Order: sequence, then structure tokens, then C-alpha cells
Amino acid sequence: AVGIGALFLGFLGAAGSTMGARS
Repeated sequence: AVGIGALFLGFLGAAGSTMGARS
């Protein structure tokens, strides 16, 4: 299927990106 292990665990998780904020 479509990158489950790649977005969360890999890109946000292992590496780093900004998903958002609360404010």
C-alpha cells in the first residue's frame, strides 16, 4: 500500500519535519 512507515515513523519520527502547531 501507501507510505505508513514512511510519513510518521520515517519522515516525522526518524528524521524531522514541521507538521503544525496548536496556536
